[PDB]
Amino acid sequence: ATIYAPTVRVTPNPAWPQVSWQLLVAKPSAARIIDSPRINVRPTPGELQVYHGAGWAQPATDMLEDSVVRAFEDSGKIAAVARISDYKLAIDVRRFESDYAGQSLPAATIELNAKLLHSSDQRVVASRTFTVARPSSSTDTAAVAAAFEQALTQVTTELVGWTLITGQQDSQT
Repeated sequence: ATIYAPTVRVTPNPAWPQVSWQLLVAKPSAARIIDSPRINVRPTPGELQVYHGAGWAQPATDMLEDSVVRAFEDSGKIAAVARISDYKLAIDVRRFESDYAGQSLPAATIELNAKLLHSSDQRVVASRTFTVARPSSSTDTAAVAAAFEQALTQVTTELVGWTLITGQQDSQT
């Protein structure tokens, strides 16, 4: 089995507020099929398979849990991020798959929902669905994994920025 391990470095955005509240990143939740080290593929729309002889170094929720927390760490925008505090970031992962979408070449696809909660009231600050699809350049699993690095990097960038901004607009009230 070839083992893929994407490298996700998230570039800090100059327009993200520098904050001083504290962030707990929860374990992402997901169906067992996503939360495996196996790599999902949807060769036709109603159907899931796994690439044979390919897998992920970590389960997909953990790659996602590490990207998110590492990107908060590396941002310079927030001094306090932790795993298992003022806010809690909870992610539910809906799709983590190589999606052919009736095309010749598939798209690495991540769809997920984040809630930001205010730890005190167990108060939903906001919620948002993020979908990212990045076309792969061939059908070999190596091309697919490369696309997944791109999708991971892009969704994590959208998460971090939305967490900081949403958190900060809530904190100011």
